[PDB]
Amino acid sequence: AGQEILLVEDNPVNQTVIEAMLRSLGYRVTLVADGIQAVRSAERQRYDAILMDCRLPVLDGYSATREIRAQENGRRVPIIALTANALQGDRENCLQAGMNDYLAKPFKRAELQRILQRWIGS
Ligand SMILES: [Mg+2]
Repeated sequence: AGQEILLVEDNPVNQTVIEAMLRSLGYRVTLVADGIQAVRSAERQRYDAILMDCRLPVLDGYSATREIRAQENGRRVPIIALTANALQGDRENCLQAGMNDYLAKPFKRAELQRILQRWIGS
């Protein structure tokens, strides 16, 4: 039916907007809203890619990404950070966690399309 994307996003409107962009591109989307849920979803299913928002409740993007990279198949899954502060706080935290790439919010549907193809076809 389509490639499987884990979208890790805590903000309700970004959840709506980014899930809609992904479903418009033909992806199957699993949405989770915090780092704890990201680590469990990744432990239990192979995803084609994970979109990891940097700032999350419970467990942040840095910690979730570290924990996924320590799992047997999270070791290799493409993880693309979503950053709204690619300019300071996130460069000095989330973006050092083991990301393949990052999107800067606010981003375009075409940018999302471009970055997923880059990694799912890498
Ligand atoms: Mg956030």
